[PDB]
Amino acid sequence: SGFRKMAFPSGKVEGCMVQVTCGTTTLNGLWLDDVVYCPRHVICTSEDMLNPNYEDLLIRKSNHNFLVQAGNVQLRVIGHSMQNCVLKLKVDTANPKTPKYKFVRIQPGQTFSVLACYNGSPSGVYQCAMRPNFTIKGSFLNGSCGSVGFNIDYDCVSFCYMHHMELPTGVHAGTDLEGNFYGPFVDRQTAQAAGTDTTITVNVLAWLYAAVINGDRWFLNRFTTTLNDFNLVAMKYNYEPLTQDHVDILGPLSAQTGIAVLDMCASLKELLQNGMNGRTILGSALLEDEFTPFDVVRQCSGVTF
Amino acid sequence: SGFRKMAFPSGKVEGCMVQVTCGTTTLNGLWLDDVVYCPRHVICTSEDMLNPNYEDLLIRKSNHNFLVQAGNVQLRVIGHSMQNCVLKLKVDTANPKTPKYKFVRIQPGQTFSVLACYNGSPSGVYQCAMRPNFTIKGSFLNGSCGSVGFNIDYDCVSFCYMHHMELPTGVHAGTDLEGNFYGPFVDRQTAQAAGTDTTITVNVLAWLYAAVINGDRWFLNRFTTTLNDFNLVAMKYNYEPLTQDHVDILGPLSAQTGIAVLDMCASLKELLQNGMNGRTILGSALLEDEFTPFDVVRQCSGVT
Ligand SMILES: O=C(Nc1ccc(N(Cc2ccsc2)C(=O)Cn2nnc3ccccc32)cc1)C1CC1
Ligand SMILES: O=C(Nc1ccc(N(Cc2ccsc2)C(=O)Cn2nnc3ccccc32)cc1)C1CC1
Repeated sequence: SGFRKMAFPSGKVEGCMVQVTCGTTTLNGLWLDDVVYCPRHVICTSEDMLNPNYEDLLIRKSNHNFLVQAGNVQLRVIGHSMQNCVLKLKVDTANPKTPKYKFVRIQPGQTFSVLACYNGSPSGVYQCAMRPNFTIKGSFLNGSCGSVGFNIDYDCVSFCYMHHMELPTGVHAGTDLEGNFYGPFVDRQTAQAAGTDTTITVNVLAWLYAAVINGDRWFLNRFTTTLNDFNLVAMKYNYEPLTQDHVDILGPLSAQTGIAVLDMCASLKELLQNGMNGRTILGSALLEDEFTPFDVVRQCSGVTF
Repeated sequence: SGFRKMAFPSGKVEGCMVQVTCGTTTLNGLWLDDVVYCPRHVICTSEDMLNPNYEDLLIRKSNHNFLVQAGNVQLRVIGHSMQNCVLKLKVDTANPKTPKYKFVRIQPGQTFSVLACYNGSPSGVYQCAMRPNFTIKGSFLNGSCGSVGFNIDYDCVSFCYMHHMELPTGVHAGTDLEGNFYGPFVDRQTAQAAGTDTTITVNVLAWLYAAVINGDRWFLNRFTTTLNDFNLVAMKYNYEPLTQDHVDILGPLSAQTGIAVLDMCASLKELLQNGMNGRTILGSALLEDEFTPFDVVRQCSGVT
């Protein structure tokens, strides 16, 4: 038993991280087969970032301006191109450690593991949810750009995130592995507002079920509610509306615990209206929303990879 | 910026995880050079676990009773011995993915990453602290035994923990890699009291520094205190005493923020005496004690 924010084992992704230097800037790249993917702002100087013309900046670059190093072995770049906001450097050698992999664009509220990297070397791994406003609350210092987020399915690494930038508010934004930003953000150093961030309601309910499975039951009650009625109070507290799709997703945790989904909503309704009254749930004094229902099932069932 | 609970990359350790079976039981083993390390209760039946005689049980076993699988490469066992609560299976093949490594016995309050494994396959990785009463609050299901905890410095894996059991309270206990339990626990299915647990004061202070580095300043006050005054309050609130060694280890964080250690103690004393008033620090409504000063320095500096 026990419940912890758990990241996927990072070994498959560690062997794909390289260092990409383009004169002034060094960040991280992903080496899959004979292509290195990295944020295209590697080609910007400091002052370029205010209003970069990326097509013009790319045209002034030659392959020899791209120093790619895997370990203390330099990779010979034989071409460069640009897919949306991701640079793609063609290299002379395919990565022998290339795992089976997919590129995937995740949805708000889904989670993934971040392998935080500096100078191409992995530094640590942690779990992250894509917020409803398409930001993530990670831990990223200068030079962390190009770090990637991923999920693992047995043997297949599904890459879903590449880190590009920290907003002035200190939250983080990036792209899928096709270079498309999550959310409305752009890769230029301008002030950019993230929309209103809401709480991932379906993830809070999944975590409450995690709590019951692990022995925390005090918040359970004997009250009913409809989906519509729960949503009327959820919006007051800046919770995402709960849909029938979410109820269906939570089905298996309902069955394992014998607590109907709408009964668990009635328990959350009372937690939002009356607070915790100084009590904790799974060692936390706040309602946690960065566990998906699949996250809980996996951690309380022990799936391996 | 930002501040997260962060595990070490697990790749070097993934390459050492193997599956160990002995008749009934299957659990995880750690394969370094030509030795596989695993909990000795792999040789128990469930009837055995109430009061196992490990000496006698081991005598009934031969090398060929031990099934060791690395992927599905089958390792041949050519020797076995018991060291404290750990079995050492000598195998005919050195692990070619053996990293540079050390065996280390950590101190209460220190942190480490856990690679939770089942049937020898990695499932997930997360960061844990060794509580002052020598339990850990992990996530372990049946079959996770033999999962290991470790820190990584540059290229060297320091193994500090192997998981053996869940106590009736739902907390977890285990050994160093020489088979010595942390705390008073023994590997039998009996009710066993862990001590009174306490909050790791030096870790809370390091985490308050992390908050100031990340912009949280509301808890900084105009008071100060002394080491002795603070420690009087620490004891009333079941916090570990604060020593000069702890002050020294906080020195680098004090230098970066310009907040002297005893001024941060005065902030914490105020938080303990008046509570947090429903406010948050770094996304938490509780005082967080599972970051060491080194954890904070490393995450706020980018060590790889
Ligand atoms: O490129 C260069 N500098 C250079 C400067 C700023 C940036 N920016 C703004 C920006 C605007 C659109 S995208 C990126 C970042 O947010 C980089 N970032 N990301 N995570 C960070 C966490 C902490 C600190 C910085 C972090 C990107 C690049 C040349 C070396 C001079
Ligand atoms: O009985 C067998 N194995 C076997 C069973 C139980 C156990 N025990 C008690 C015990 C007391 C001193 S040592 C071991 C554990 O706590 C194992 N544990 N650890 N983490 C767990 C998290 C959730 C559930 C169980 C967990 C240890 C070994 C043979 C295979 C049939």
